[PDB]
Formats: sequence, C-alpha cells, structure tokens
Amino acid sequence: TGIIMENVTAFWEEGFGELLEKSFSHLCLVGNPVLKNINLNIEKGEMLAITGSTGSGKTSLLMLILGELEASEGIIKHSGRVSFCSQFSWIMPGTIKENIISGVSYDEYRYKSVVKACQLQQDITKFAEQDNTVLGEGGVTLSGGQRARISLARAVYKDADLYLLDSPFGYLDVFTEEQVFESCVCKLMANKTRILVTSKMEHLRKADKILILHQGSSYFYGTFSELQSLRPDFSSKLMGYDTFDQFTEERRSSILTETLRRFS
Ligand SMILES: Nc1ncnc2c1ncn2[C@@H]1O[C@H](COP(=O)(O)OP(=O)(O)OP(=O)(O)O)[C@@H](O)[C@H]1O
Ligand SMILES: [Mg+2]
Repeated sequence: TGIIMENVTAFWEEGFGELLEKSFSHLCLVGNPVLKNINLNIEKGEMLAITGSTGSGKTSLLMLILGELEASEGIIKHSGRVSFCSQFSWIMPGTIKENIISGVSYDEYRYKSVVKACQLQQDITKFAEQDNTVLGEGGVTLSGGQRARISLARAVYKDADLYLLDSPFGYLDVFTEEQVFESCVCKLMANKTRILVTSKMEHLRKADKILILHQGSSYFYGTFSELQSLRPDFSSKLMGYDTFDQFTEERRSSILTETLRRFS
C-alpha cells in the first residue's frame, strides 16, 4: 500500500508524552505542534528515509501513522496492516524463534528467509541450541545489536502492507548493520512500502524518498538527488566526511542536529 500526507499538523495531546517515553502538560496546554505542515507521497514498494536533528519528531510521525497521535489538520492516507519496529528493542520470554514469530503463523521458508536477511545466522550459530535458545524478558545478556536484529526480524516477519522501522541501525557492530540494511531493508523488502528512521547517509542515498525533520518541521522532502542541489549547504557538509556512517549513533545525530540548526 502507498502512503500520502497532505499538509498535516499534529498537536500534543495528553498521554501521548507518556507513550513516547515507552513538561508534556505545558506543551498540551499551549497547543504546541509536535509536527507541522508535513507532506509526503510514498508509492507502493518505495522506501522512505526519515532523518533530522535529535528530537525532531521522527518517532512521532510514526505514531501518527500508527494512529496513536491524531492529525489536527491535513489529510493522511494509507491502508492495510502496518508493522512497527520501535527504537526500543523488546524481547518477550521465550526462544529466539518464538520471539521472531510471536503471534504469526509459522512458514519455514518465510522464517529462514527473514533470519538470514537480518544477519541472525551469525548470532544463533554461537549458541548450543541456536534459535531455540531461551531468552529472558528484555534479553539482557544479548548485545544491543543482537536485540535490535531480533526485534527487527519480528517486525519484518509480520506480513503487512507498510513497515515502520524506527532507528534499528544505531549500535557498535556497524559492519553487521551495513549488511542488514542491504540484505533485509534493500533486498528482501524491496517491494514492501517501508519507512526507515535513520542517521546514516547511505540510507538516504539508497532511498526512494527522503524526509529531513527539524523542530517538528519539514526541513526537506524529495529525492537524494534533489537534496544535493536544493540543499547544497547541508549536502556538502554531510557528504564531506569520509566515513560518516561509521561514526557512533550519537555523533551522527550530533553532526546532523548542528548542521540543521546552522542552515536554517
Ligand atoms: N523522553 C522524553 N522526555 C521529554 N520529552 C520528550 C521525550 N521524548 C520525546 N519528547 C518530546 O517530543 C518531541 C518529539 O520527540 P520524538 O520522539 O517524536 O522525536 P525524535 O526525532 O524521534 O527523537 P530522537 O531523535 O530522540 O529519537 C521532542 O521535541 C520533545 O519535546
Ligand atoms: Mg525516535
């Protein structure tokens, strides 16, 4: 399914802040806009890369689609099931397999396809019981990347029309992340409409459409090509690094924020 948003604006509402964590009263009382004048038209099977300064409304735009935040003005169109992969990688009690499948029908081919694509084979091969290894609530002894890949495999394995992947790529095993983005987001999901919140420039370059947010506002919307010519200042600075995508998640967002605060 495709997804369209025409001149959308969403204001803070009670509770939304609580959900966001998983003050706010003032933002609600003041009728502050969490997202203002957002426009985007994503065709079926396309990939939308969302980035921007820290705390710019990336996760909120997602909640907007999940319907957890209402659109005070504007039109938002999209239909079908939507699968959501939150920034917080959760792990319920049970095996690695059980965690990837949860409440979905088991299809061996579908399953092994997703595990392989998410680069989980390199992990489970390390355990005596492989993907039948038992995890505890939170998968505490696993690495941040391992937890994200399983969390990501769960969202991906779910059959949906629209996938919302919030920042799955932000940990130290940066090389594995590059493989995962190529194999899973780019190949196995090539025909699935998908939105990826990211702070890696490669992802903007491979995307079909790009949305850069700053202060809940749309700093830029278009193709990676349109970005270089219509925002050379921003473009030049971020492309100016040799290996920006290998900096830590925090440095990338820091450079992104400062660049955004600078060029209006
Ligand atoms: N934990 C929090 N505590 C306080 N305010 C928050 C918190 N999380 C979000 N907010 C508020 O909500 C606004 C939008 O946050 P949102 O999570 O949508 O942004 P984001 O761009 O996804 O953030 P980030 O870059 O941290 O992941 C922020 O500008 C801030 O006012
Ligand atoms: Mg976020």
